[PDB]
Amino acid sequence: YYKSEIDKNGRRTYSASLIPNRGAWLKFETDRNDLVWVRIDKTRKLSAQ
DNA sequence: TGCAAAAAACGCATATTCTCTATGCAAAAAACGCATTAATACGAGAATTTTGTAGCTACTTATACAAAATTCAGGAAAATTTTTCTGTATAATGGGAGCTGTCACGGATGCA
Repeated sequence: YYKSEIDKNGRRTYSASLIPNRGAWLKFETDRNDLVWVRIDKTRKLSAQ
């Protein structure tokens, strides 16, 4: 699932997330700009392929 | 249902008399004295005699040297267990495991 998600000013954000009954988390997001990256068991890479 | 009143009983005249209060008799206890005998205790004699005191004597022990006949503490082997070290030869070629929902604060850096 997926964070609605909000900010320091108001203008808001979007971000996504995935986790089964057991395993990693597929997590997604929005740098203001209909962008993405993919973060999983890393929390170290604004990486989006 | 008021008594006046009669006869027999129930009350003022003595015999009887009979429990009754009253002294001399008498018989055996008792206790006192004549007293007698025996026994409870004083007198003398010399006999046992135990206790109290001295010296001798036998037992008991105070003490001075020490290796008795026995105990023990190390010392140095084994005895067996155990410990540390060294060694055994086909190929084998990048590691899993949660962190992802806390709120707020204080610097400390990075990033244009």
